Amino acid sequence: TRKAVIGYYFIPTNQINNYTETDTSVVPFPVSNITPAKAKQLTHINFSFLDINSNLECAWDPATNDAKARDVVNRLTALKAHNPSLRIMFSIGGWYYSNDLGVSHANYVNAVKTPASRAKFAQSCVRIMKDYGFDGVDIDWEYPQAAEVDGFIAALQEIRTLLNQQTITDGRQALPYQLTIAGAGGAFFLSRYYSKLAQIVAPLDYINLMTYDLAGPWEKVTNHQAALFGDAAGPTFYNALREANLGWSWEELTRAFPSPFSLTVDAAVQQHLMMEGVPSAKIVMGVPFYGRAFKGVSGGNGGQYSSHSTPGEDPYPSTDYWLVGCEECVRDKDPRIASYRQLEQMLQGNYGYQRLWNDKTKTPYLYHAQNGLFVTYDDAESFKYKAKYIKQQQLGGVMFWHLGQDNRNGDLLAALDRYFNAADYDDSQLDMGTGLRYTGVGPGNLPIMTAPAYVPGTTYAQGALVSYQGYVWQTKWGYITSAPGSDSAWLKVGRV
Amino acid sequence: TRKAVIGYYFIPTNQINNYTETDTSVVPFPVSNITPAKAKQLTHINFSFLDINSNLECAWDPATNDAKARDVVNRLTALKAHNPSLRIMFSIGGWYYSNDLGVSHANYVNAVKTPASRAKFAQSCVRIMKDYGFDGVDIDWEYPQAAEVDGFIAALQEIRTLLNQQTITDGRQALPYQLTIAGAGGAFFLSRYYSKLAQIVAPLDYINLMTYDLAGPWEKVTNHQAALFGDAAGPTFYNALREANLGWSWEELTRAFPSPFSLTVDAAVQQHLMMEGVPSAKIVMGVPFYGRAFKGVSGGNGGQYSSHSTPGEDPYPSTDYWLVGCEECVRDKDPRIASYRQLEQMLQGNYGYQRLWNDKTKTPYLYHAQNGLFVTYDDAESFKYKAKYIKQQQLGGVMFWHLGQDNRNGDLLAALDRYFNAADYDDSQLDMGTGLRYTGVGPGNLPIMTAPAYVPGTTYAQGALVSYQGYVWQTKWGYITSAPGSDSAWLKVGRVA
Ligand SMILES: CC(=O)N[C@H]1[C@H](O[C@H]2[C@H](O)[C@@H](NC(C)=O)C(=O)O[C@@H]2CO)O[C@H](CO)[C@@H](O)[C@@H]1O
Ligand SMILES: CC(=O)N[C@H]1[C@H](O[C@H]2[C@H](O)[C@@H](NC(C)=O)C(=O)O[C@@H]2CO)O[C@H](CO)[C@@H](O)[C@@H]1O
Repeated sequence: TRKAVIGYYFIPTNQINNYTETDTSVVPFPVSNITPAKAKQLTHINFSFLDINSNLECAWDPATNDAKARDVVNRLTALKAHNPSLRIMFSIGGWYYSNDLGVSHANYVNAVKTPASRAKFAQSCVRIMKDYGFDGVDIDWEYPQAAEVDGFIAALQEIRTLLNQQTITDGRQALPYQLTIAGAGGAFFLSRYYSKLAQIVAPLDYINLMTYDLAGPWEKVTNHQAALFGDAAGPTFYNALREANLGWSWEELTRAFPSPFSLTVDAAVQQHLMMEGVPSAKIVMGVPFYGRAFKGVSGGNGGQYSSHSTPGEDPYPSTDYWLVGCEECVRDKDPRIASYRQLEQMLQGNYGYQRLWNDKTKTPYLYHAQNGLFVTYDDAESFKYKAKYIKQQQLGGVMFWHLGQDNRNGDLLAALDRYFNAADYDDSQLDMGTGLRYTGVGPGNLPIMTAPAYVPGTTYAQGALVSYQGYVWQTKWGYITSAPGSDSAWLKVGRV
Repeated sequence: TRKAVIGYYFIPTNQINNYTETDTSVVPFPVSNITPAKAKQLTHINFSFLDINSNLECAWDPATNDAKARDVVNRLTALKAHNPSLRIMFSIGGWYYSNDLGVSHANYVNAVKTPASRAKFAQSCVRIMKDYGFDGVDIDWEYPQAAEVDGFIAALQEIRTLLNQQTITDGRQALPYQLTIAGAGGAFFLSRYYSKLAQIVAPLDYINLMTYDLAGPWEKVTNHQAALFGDAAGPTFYNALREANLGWSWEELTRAFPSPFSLTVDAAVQQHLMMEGVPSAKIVMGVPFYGRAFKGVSGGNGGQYSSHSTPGEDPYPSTDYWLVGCEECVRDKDPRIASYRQLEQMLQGNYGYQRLWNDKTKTPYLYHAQNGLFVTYDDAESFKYKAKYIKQQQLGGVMFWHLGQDNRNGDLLAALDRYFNAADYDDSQLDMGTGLRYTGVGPGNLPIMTAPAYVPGTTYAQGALVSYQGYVWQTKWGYITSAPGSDSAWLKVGRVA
């Protein structure tokens, strides 16, 4: 089955209100950049972002010119003429509106609080969808805290119910309306709802992992923001999932959540697969179409794993635009981020950037020896390893943030489509390397194993293996006289 | 309040049926050995053991001659004329009858299953108690598994209700009928019901901890079976409590249950004290009146912490009675265990054993350099430290297995009574040593802590401390913007005054 290629596409309200397809000075990446050929390379475009207003319903930012907005959305849905599998989804949330300290946080917390609020919200989601011509709903709340989870889940279940009814009502069996969420791609935020992953994922077509922003100026050591695998020389982190309210034993938690560990794209994926009821087909790996830059880094490793002097707060707490060659950073007043389009332009100019490659994390990085700068980003090469990983792990596809940051030629999007679908691309010999793999084991990814059936009345020594209730178990200490599941001396270690 | 001194008194069915007080080869330790002076040294005698039958009722083993049984029990209750505080309890269970593979295990499991089974079983306990003249009931089931614990708790609560009614009916308010249980003294078995300890202990007057058998030939390294404190040179074990169904986070389990740890008497007592709702006054520390022997031991360290060649299975598989001087072992056909009485005689018979002392564990041991023998046991000196620990930790008292293993003079019982009640015994200067203390901290025994109240809308750095809803909490990582209590970012580390 074809892999999903989901491109979030972010158009700030100012660009909607002053939309133009002929002045990259006002709208740097307008819809017209998405040619028929590019429309065919995508399976989904997630228009970003809608929000949740104080009436606790899905709605466009209050400052939005509703007519320009409907027009921008129409240009997107018009792309469907070139790709019958294409869906224009809309995404609600995003960091700005929904983070704990964000402008609309309260609205998310309250919208899912009651059966009544949940019903009114779910209904506004479907109404907005049908009114603007969207093909599905993506929820990007970063992130419901542990207490708000059961409500978040109920809300997704209600939306699912309404969308399924609408699909039938609209004769959309061929292209059913969909419901997805953008999920954490790092253990710290994932720990908030991890214990209920199966319930969160059940009503979704996909869970889009934000497997990026895994490094940034808010961290003391420079690092790759989307390493596929770990580099023993890089920083390691506390495994937050061992603290999730999972109700597992010390032994179970320790083998599922090694700590510290390498914060990588593979870690996030494996962490989701470890849970029962989280099918690999619904997991979508996110990739960044932008890089993060750090200043004041020292040398010796190309800028990797170095202390730095980059402000970590938002907004950028200064007027010093130190990312040499980044004119976009001047336009957006933040030298800590740059689109792949801009990065390429910086490389093409002589600004002193050396493009380096880490063969463990399988990602590129830039090093500016003169001014001590380090930029972590992704490109068509790192996408080869991620695309192969998606195939090997049988994931649903790839997602990216965000379309408008690709170069004019659409090279990043083209690469992604090529790796999954081109008849003349062959990655059979691509070597995944020796970077660190996340090795945790959980209920959802137990190894197939065989062992003698447990025999009631038998005494087992430490380390013995038996099969019982369709699982393979191992005793944690000796002289075990009770059965697996009824005696905590037994550890589930395999399946079948 | 007087410290309890609870002596289990084990007399096998065969000894009951052939009971005599003039033939030590038939009944080694008759009730006649307990004089009025000795009776005053006890607060409880736990006659061992009655069982639960297939009818799911408390009963004597069917092979028991009933007249002979009443006669032995009368000799025990007659001891009450010499001590107005003394209670002759009866204990249901024991290892033989109640272990998972024991002969009557299914009866324990089934008896506690339903309101109806529990009522019937509980009424039979009171019936047996009144019929034979006992003063209370002790349950020694080794041990209920997780799924059976709720039934076990309800059964105990039912017995409690019936005993209290019986106390009123009998006008026994001066010496109320009591209910106790013998509980595990080591983490492996304790993990079966640990999570519900408070509910199990609530209906009880005391929980008698079996803080012995912590070492034995079934273990690859020789060790003290009842070390009070740990010895860094001795073996350590995985702390099974980390696998109990507690619902605690990895950090809480890790902090509460250090691992590996030293399996000691102090560790069991502290593990019980850690749980909220378990009063120290109900905890009774057990001590053994017997030792366990190992052979094939190496020298260099008195035979301590060495590999050995001792059969670990029961029954003893051969006829090689290699514990030199232990004639009791020949009679009972097992050289792996000997009563204190016998161990004292072995030392007396000049058979080549050296009495050594571990000043970390505060326990004695025998080492036979010639034959390569190691014996772990307790004596009047190790009891001095245990008695001071009981006073220090404010425990309910001491329990011992078992009375019939003391020497003829009753020196071990007398030592215990002395340490708690003798006006001329003063342990105020007794040095408890530098042995390893167990210091786990669980959300059940948090220290009083002080920290600024939690400020919503604040972003906390890793390690920050705040007070919130009755507790002090610490962040386990950075940029915490969530409130304490709910999510996994905060660790409960203290209680707010
Ligand atoms: C670097 C960048 O473009 N930052 C913009 C930020 O993007 C966030 C997304 O909001 C969030 N959601 C998804 C699906 O990616 C995410 O996980 O990471 C990206 C990149 O950090 O979004 C805000 C608005 O919410 C923009 O103002 C930022 O410029
Ligand atoms: C060494 C000894 O005396 N062994 C006898 C054994 O004693 C067990 C108790 O059954 C059990 N209960 C209590 C309150 O102590 C225990 O925890 O350990 C002691 C000592 O190991 O009891 C059985 C009968 O159940 C006898 O056959 C053993 O000889």
